Amino acid sequence: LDTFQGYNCYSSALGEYAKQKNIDQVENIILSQWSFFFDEEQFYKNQWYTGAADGPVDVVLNEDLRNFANIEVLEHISSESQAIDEGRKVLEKHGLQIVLMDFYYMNSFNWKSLSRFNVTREHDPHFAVLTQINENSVHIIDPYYHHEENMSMEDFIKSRNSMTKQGKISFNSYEIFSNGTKKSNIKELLYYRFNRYLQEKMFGKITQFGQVVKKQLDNKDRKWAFTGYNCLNSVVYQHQNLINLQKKFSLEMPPNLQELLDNWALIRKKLFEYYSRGSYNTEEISNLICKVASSEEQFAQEVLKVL
Repeated sequence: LDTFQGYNCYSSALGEYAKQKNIDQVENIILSQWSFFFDEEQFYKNQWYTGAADGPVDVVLNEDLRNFANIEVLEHISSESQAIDEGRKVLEKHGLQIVLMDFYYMNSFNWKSLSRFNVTREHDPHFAVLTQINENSVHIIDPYYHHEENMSMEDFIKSRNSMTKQGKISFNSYEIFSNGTKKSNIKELLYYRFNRYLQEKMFGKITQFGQVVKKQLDNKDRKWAFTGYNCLNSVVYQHQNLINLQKKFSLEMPPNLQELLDNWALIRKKLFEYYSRGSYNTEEISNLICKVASSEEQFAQEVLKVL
């Protein structure tokens, strides 16, 4: 499907909804996001420990939508019967519902396409868009994976009432609400993001990530490298989104944005190779991460100068 990518499953679902329903500003605020996080506690619990944002909800993106556009994303929690009744009403009125689902029950990505034949289903929350409630069946779009599927009502209900690695899903649905959308300049959005990135020293979290990778030399458990691989797609997407904005709005950028994208893509390839035991190279991966940390710090400083 030709769905909006965003930079994570949440921003993908919000932007796809905004595109289909003509909600102003959402897409611009997503495409201009610039963020990095690292959580050492989540690393050792093999939770989603790095990338653009702590998930599944990007609460920083929510703050940006509220502050810049007067858009609130309201979380609805109800019992099973009420949640499906509310879905039917939302589909009748709007034709789409943003729902939090356990990816365990979804079929959005074929790892066999990357020669990975042994990937287990895990209980991880994932954002999707419900489009239809049929007879003992629902239709969902997974905009992040450009995928749609038909699911049994029993599987849909299980997926929405599941204990996951990131917490308990309880039929959570997400309403994009505005009393009145307010308009922002793309440079204002980027300046605020790059200034925040430097003030919170988000590049320092890249360094921390690299330092923790170096320490996994003697760790026989390589699951962290698969988790890291998936987590860092959000950073690749933010870099691609900034390149897209540069073209759409004729922006001045530092000249190494494509090179930074390429360095993140290389870190992902090295993590994936290490996960599948094609290498024994934690030091090399740590070094690439710590090098990109310095490059990203310099890049953010240069964006504020040239934008």
